[PDB]
Amino acid sequence: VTPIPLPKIDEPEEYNTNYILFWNHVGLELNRVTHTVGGPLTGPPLSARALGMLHLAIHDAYFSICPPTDFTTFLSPDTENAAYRLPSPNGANDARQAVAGAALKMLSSLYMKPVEQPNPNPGANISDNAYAQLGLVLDRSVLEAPGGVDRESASFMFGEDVADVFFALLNDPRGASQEGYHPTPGRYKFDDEPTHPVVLIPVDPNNPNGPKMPFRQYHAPFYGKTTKRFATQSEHFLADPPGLRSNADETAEYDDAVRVAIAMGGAQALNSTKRSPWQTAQGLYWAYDGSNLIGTPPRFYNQIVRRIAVTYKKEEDLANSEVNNADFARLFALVDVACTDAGIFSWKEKWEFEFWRPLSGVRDDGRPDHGDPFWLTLGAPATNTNDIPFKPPFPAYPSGHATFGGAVFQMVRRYYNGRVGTWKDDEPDNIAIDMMISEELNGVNRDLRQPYDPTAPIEDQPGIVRTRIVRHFDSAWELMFENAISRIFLGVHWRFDAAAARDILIPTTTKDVYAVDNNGATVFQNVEDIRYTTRGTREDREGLFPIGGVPLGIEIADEIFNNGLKPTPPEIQPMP
Ligand SMILES: O=[P-]([O-])[O-]
Repeated sequence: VTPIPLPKIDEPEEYNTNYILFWNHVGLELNRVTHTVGGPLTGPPLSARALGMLHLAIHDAYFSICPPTDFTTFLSPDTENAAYRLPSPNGANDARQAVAGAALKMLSSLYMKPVEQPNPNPGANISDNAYAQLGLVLDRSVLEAPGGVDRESASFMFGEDVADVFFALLNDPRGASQEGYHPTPGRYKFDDEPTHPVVLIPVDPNNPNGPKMPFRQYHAPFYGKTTKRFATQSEHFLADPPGLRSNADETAEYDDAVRVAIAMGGAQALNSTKRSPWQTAQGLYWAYDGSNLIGTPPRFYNQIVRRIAVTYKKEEDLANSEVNNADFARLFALVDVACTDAGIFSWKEKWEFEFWRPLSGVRDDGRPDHGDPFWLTLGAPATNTNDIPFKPPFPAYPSGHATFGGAVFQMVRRYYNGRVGTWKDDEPDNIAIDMMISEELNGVNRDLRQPYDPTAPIEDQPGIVRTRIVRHFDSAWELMFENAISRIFLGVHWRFDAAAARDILIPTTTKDVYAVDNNGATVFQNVEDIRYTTRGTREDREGLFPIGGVPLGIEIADEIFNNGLKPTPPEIQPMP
């Protein structure tokens, strides 16, 4: 087992002298490694879930040893229901070791090879190498942990017991299963993406150079409807997308969404592409579409939140401050739980509606004055591989990115309001950051000329290097907005997958048709002016519902925070 050479992270080394940030970092390393080797917990919703689980375990371990005043542990040690009962410390008094035990046990439980009975799903089998690569990440982390790991300490053992409770309660090992799901083709209907209709996978994952079999992937079609939610207190729902159900009559909106999709999301060289070079950069910056050495969007959102956390920390000392430890333990629990539930509800809605992606909608439109049967997108970047850009293997509405960003950045806003500045709950903040680099645009990662070599550093492999782009942002509101519209620029989402067009685009005197510049490129409202307020109807449910991923994530974050981070009541979990 030759270890994957992981490239340098653009972050100050001082961050990992904090033990809360250190274990977050280990979680992110496992995220990017698992997406390089084909391990467990791949894909956006489940990778979010792993981080939520990590940070809940860290949170309750830490706050058992260091009791907070403004909130409580997520689980109570006094609960009668065994499944929800937090272990007691019984003399254990070392928070650093409690956190190490919780983090290590949780991450080992999540990423280790399952023992006996051969727990492996046919078509979703994981190689021995993949588990070994992840094991090495964990082993290396033990030696790097600031202040060390003492496995014999009572506090460490207490942390492990905390992890065991959370793992038993919240793990969903087969949550991403696709057994029995099949597309139902037709107008507006999700189906195999035409540039990647089938993939060849090894018959035996431990013989990768051996015989192959075709596979049609559908990412987690049952997860949203069946999995246990973390901290939400209701079910969340979106308006019918234009073209479907109660909004089947929104023809002007749908037709203009097609026009905008072509102009803003097409391949670089197409005569019909009106996107600017800067908008390409905005598209790629936020991608993290499961690529080698990069992982999934929750990894990027955590990288950003680490910078926010250190920028706005209350004490200078990252190593020896209980104020900083408590601050980070609480923030990352709030953020990664919100990211988890955002994954659940975005997936639930995605598979409820089964709305097609722009590539298929544009190609299969069927009307000469609207469609283009030969259109190509900029696409989800296939970074650190020789593969062509793609369409993520799940339905369009709402965008996962949009929802995750809504939840993560609204949570950051609720947490820091009063501290960094003051704003109304739904208005722009001043949580600015600088020197923020995306691994999609870092001067190191690349579009390779040949298949990725997992035994060599990325810099030693021929390819076209991604330009290094160092960013500043004014606010979490800006982060949330740009993250959402990035997907329009890639051509992987409709405008309404992000938010109501009315809330992000500039209107004209024609209803549902939005402004373009002299070249036909879409104009956006200024960040300071953006309000996610525009609602729509549902065929199956009375009332007014948000449109697209951003307001879905916002509402999830607000509900979680308003309830002080407490578990979803057992009685409202899915049962069926
Ligand atoms: O759901 P999406 O942002 O590819």
